Amino acid sequence: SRLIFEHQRRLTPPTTRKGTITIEPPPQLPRVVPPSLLRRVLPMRTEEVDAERADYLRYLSVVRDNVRAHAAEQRAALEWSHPEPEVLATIPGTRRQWERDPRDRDFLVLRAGRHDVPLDAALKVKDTADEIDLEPVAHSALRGLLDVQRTVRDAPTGLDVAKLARITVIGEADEARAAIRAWIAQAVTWHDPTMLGVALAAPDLESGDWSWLKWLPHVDVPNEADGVGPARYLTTSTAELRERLAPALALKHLLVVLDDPDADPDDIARLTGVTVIHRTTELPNREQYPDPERPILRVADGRIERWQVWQPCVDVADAMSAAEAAHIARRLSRWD
Amino acid sequence: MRTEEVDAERA
Repeated sequence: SRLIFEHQRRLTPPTTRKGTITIEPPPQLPRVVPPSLLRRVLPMRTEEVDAERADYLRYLSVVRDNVRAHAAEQRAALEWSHPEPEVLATIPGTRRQWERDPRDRDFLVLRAGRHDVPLDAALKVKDTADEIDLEPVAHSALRGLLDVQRTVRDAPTGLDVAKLARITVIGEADEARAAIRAWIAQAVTWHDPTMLGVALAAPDLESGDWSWLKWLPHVDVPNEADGVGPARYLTTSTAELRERLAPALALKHLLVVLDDPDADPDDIARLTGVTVIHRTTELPNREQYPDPERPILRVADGRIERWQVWQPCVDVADAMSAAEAAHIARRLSRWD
Repeated sequence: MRTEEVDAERA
């Protein structure tokens, strides 16, 4: 039926030099004496302080070059590990489909879109003086460098679903399913069937919607035939999905999406690695200072906004269509 | 030492 995969080792992207870049502080605003014109009509004046300003701005150009190199390496790694959701149809044929080991620093981390990754380099000045007033053009340039270069521009972020354990999206009826489909295709493209599996609860499941999980080899269990599909975790009842999952849930990771806002959401947990996905109708208004794990996400036209007391967290969303993910799963089903 | 410099220092 299926073909065979051989787990060749992952290629290595050019890693980010995660260090501590230090900038020397600006000079100390030296008091120029007014030139005392009797020694000015004859031809520490302004020339020495201007030459020292030019020296500091040369040094600031050098450290701006270094910071831009760090940001280029970071965006190169993030574009190697999270491609735009059209490239990953060409992935599952070549030697880079089941590539993300749990030892690599990207594992069970999913692309939601492109926004401002905060530049994991340090950018720490060694300002040690006790509020000595700085030079008004050197310190202005350093303050202009530490605020627009410390945030990388629109770069592929990560919805790390190894440490959230509940992805309860809210929003529209099918526009939330776009983002769910997008990062669930991102999940099933990069990681092995034996390293994670995927499960579904849905009322109208085999109807041109979520039926594209028909071909996913991650919906399997070991040693059960069930006619055509191996296990077919996609069902219509969440409790029947749980008893379908009860030997599988007691580490092979899991990703359980639910389509019903009602019909006992989160009746599986509350587990110890199983992370569930849910779509709810409407928001909580006064959630009690929400945890770093289990967040709230509302899908706008192109924004995936988080809940923090609106902290949009994605500037442009990644929205996969239905037949696109159908083609991803159809190319994926050949290999195992 | 100019008096202008110590005046700026006083200020």
